[PDB]
Amino acid sequence: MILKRAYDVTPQKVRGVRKRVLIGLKDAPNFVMRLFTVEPGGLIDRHSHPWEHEIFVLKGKLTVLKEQGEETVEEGFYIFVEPNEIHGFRNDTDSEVEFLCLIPKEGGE
Amino acid sequence: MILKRAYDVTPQKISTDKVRGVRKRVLIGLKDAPNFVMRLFTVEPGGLIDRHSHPWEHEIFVLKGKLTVLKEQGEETVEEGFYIFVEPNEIHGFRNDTDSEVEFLCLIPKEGGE
Ligand SMILES: [Os+3]
Ligand SMILES: [Os+3]
Repeated sequence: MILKRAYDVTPQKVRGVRKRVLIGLKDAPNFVMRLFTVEPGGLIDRHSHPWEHEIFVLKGKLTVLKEQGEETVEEGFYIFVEPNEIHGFRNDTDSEVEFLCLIPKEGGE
Repeated sequence: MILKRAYDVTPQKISTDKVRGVRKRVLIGLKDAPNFVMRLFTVEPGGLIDRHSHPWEHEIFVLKGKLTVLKEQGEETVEEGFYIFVEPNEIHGFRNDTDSEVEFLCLIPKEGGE
């Protein structure tokens, strides 16, 4: 069993974005747990990949970029992104945003 | 795409010979997810998920409070902002020794169900 404070993990199309792989394929067989910290004004550009995302918003107000248009979510929201669905993320606030993001092994890390 | 408040998922009361004082939400389940499932557990004060094992892993992130983790031997407490990886077939359990509700995200591969 691994028990650890997330922030202590060294971080690894994006601006103003810290990506931590908390549980990677180093340890886990099937899927990966990442922690993303988006500074004010940070951006993950719209993209699409042939694997899903499962996300939980931990802190702040997150702009979710969609195929057309956008939606704002906040702490305590989850997000499912189907494989190949267009998605991006932006921090349109004065405050840090943080979310958990999990992908299956085919997405690598 | 699904974008929803986790608390809006109706929690199920979990009550077994090994679980007391626990509620569970399936946030992202097999209806949508091809590979793994996102659950949110709420442990009431004094609640217990006793030691057990299953042939799939857990990936956990603690959302709120102080979680007592029951290990193969002994116990360790973690808090909000900790993650936990439990290997397949590793003994593990959880207890809430505090006077407020504890919450954690818990993800399992689809072979574990929901
Ligand atoms: Os993506
Ligand atoms: Os378990």
